This record gives sequence, structure tokens and C-alpha cells, in this order.
Amino acid sequence: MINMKVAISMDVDKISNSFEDCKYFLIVRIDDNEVKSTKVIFNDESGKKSIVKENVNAIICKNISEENYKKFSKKIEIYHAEGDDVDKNISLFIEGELSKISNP
Repeated sequence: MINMKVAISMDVDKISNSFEDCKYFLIVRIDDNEVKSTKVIFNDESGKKSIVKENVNAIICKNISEENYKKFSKKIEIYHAEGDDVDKNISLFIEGELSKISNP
């Protein structure tokens, strides 16, 4: 069973085009294969520091920069979103059905 914290790169209406361009990071705690809680971290100068402090297990995004990939892939597994829908993607994540990004 998965017990993990996952960061998702979000626009107000959908998963964003990139980790870099998002409005906010949605921090989801998944426990006994269920979403238990959520939190918004705005993608501003402070939010960029905050996301590191969260110590997430995984990121879900559509695209990510070489720099951010280099930084986060040391510790964090980075998964590629499939379409725009965050709930569909959280489900796919839990099911083990998202692909792990190897190069941005």
C-alpha cells in the first residue's frame, strides 16, 4: 500500500504545461492508497523554497527543466502526467500506471 506525499504542478483549471510555469503546487498526502489531505503552495520565490522543505516522495508534471530535473531527481521520483485532470492522474499514480521521467 502507498503511504506518500506527492507534489503536482497545477494551473487553476488543470495540470499545468510545466513544473516551472504552474500557478501552484498541489501537495497531496496519500495514505493506505487514499488521498488524506491537500495543500496549495504558490509557485512564487518563497514557494520554490517551500516545495523543497515539504520533502515530497514524488512529483507529477507534464514537463520539467533540466535544472529542476537535476535538483529534484537526486531525492525525488518524477512522473509524467497523462492529460489535464488531477484526480485521474492521482488515481493513475496510485495504480502504478504513470511513467517515470528519465530525461526532461
